Amino acid sequence: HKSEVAHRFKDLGEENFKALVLIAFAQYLQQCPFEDHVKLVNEVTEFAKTCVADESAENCDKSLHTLFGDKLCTVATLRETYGEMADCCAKQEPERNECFLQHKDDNPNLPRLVRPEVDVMCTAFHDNEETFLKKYLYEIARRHPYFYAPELLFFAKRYKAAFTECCQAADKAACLLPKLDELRDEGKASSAKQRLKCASLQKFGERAFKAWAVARLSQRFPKAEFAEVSKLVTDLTKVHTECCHGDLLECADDRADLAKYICENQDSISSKLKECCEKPLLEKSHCIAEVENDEMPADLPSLAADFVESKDVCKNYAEAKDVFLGMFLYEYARRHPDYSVVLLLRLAKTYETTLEKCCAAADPHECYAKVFDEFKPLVEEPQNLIKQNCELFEQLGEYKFQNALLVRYTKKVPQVSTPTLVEVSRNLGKVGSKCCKHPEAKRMPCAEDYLSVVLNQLCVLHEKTPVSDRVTKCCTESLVNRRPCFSALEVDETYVPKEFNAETFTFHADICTLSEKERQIKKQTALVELVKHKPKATKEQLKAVMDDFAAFVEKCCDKETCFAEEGKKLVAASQAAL
Ligand SMILES: O=C1CCc2ccc(OCCCCN3CCN(c4cccc(Cl)c4Cl)CC3)cc2N1
Ligand SMILES: CCCCCCCCCCCCCC(=O)O
Ligand SMILES: CCCCCCCCCCCCCC(=O)O
Ligand SMILES: CCCCCCCCCCCCCC(=O)O
Repeated sequence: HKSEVAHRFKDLGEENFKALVLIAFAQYLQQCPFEDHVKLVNEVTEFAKTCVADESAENCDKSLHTLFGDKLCTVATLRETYGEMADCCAKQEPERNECFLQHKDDNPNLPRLVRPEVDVMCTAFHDNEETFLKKYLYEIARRHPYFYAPELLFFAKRYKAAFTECCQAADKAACLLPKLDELRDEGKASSAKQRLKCASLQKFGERAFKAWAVARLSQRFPKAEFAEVSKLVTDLTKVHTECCHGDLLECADDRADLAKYICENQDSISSKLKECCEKPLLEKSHCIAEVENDEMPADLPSLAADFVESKDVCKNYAEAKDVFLGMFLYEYARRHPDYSVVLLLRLAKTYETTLEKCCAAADPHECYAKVFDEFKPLVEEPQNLIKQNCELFEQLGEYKFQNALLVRYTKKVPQVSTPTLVEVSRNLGKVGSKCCKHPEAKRMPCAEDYLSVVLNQLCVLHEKTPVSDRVTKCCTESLVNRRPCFSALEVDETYVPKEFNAETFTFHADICTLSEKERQIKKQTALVELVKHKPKATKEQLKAVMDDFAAFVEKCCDKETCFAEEGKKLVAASQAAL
């Protein structure tokens, strides 16, 4: 604790230290060029080495916030590039870093990163691996200034492994592109869950987050006592509360302390934490958050004894309601790791609603005597949706499943723009193929995680340009009722059909020369416009048009004159049967 930067350097190692220092500066000086950040990192790294050689060297006793802030305020172009951020450099350190944190631009006006060609990437990866990888780590950090820097380093090493493996293969793009796409989607999803959880914390209070934490931790750690789960929920709530604040050092120390406690109490938490409590301090907390569920105890009794049958239900509930409800959620969650967290919260709220009415009634024991019967329809509702949607997914393929969702959701809310209907239907289709490859024991948790990012992304684009009231209603609802609200959407019978546009249903020779993905998006776009023009069209009528369209595209591939002549016949023949 004498020299804090030296302790960081020796715990993290030189390689990880430089990467984290690059990420940290890129998240505050988002508008500075890459070569300026490399200059700061090398200067900070050479300074850290003097503290490692002599803890008593000058300025080595200063705190990390003081050293970081002081270094940040030496940037010559600070005031010219960052207007009122330079005014932070006139405040004491307790208030200076707070001032710096208030100017982290969430969505800066930076151009979209372009994925270069595969050959130019592998060539650059070979010619200068260090600057190639670090430039892109810089480009991502400056675009996600609130993304937890060690997790950004965790993905960065996955990018390095992808280039190392696939730049030596016979077909580079054969395995590099699928890995890069998988990394892109996974990174954008992780960055979405983090920002979404932080927004939910402030909008629905700390109590709603603790309930979620009790459910999740009991599924992961079913063998731990309730007191151990409740203690972890309190610490996890403090970790997520301060990590949402944005301070990197305070967030990292909280996560390190929790992982340090969990690894010292493995015998009272889980038996699955063995492999990752041996990992270095940089990776411990990250892995524990992704550890698989431990096995639940063998013969666990029914919940009716403590929560329905025996007396003192209202008495034990009235003494401390959230504790009693927390025990119910703990006992229910750890017996059902196959449930989604939100489903467990629906049952807790249902049990809560019952006690608040029953404990004030004439005969309370008679009142809640069958509270478990109310849980059956709530449990069976998502279980039937998974079976129904993936018996349909098994009848079709992924692309044909997306077309079914596309027709179904366009009918329900025709007011949503076509690009949003296309994008969400394709993503919701990816949830089908991603999760129904799993067995029944882990289908609902899979769907919950993937639906929550698609449904929030749906309203992230919808909140900016609101069109449909029924979509905003489902996203103003709590995260527990969000998915059932969207499932409860009915076909809009008050929607007048869209005016026919000839240029919309016009097709040129570009579709045959476009890529497979670009051809699908173009075909799926016209399918939305077909449903918006004729919502009352039936399944067999739409299939006839889709079959004729596929035959129209295949027959026309002369090619230019076919799309115009055969296209005029397709449009007219469809207008006679719709
Ligand atoms: O040289 C390369 C190779 C890799 C690559 C892929 C896509 C690409 O262009 C797409 C446009 C920007 C997409 N980014 C991808 C990374 N992504 C993200 C967000 C949070 C965490 C994490 Cl870990 C991540 Cl990855 C943000 C959005 C360019 C490149 N450039
Ligand atoms: C140990 C106390 C943990 C927190 C108390 C659990 C209460 C569960 C009630 C469930 C209803 C609220 C769910 C929500 O708002 O998201
Ligand atoms: C993924 C939620 C936790 C993110 C904060 C990192 C804390 C890591 C140690 C706590 C592990 C909690 C396990 C869990 O996610 O249920
Ligand atoms: C007015 C009707 C004009 C023709 C409408 C074109 C509809 C195109 C839908 C394409 C979806 C199926 C694609 C395929 O079968 O591969």
